[PDB]
Amino acid sequence: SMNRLGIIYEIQGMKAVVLTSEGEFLIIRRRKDMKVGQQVSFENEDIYNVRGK
Repeated sequence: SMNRLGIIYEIQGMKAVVLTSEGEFLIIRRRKDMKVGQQVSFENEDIYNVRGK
C-alpha cells in the first residue's frame, strides 16, 4: 500500500485522474471511493502509470 494522495480531477470510466499533492496528474484505477473533487488516498498499485509494466 504505497499511499499517494490526489484529488479526483476527472474520471475516465474505470480510470480516474488524480491531481496529487505533488501537483502531478496521474491516471489511477477508479474505485467506488472515487468522487470527483475529493482528495483520495490511493496506492501506487492503483496507478495505471506506475504499474510496474
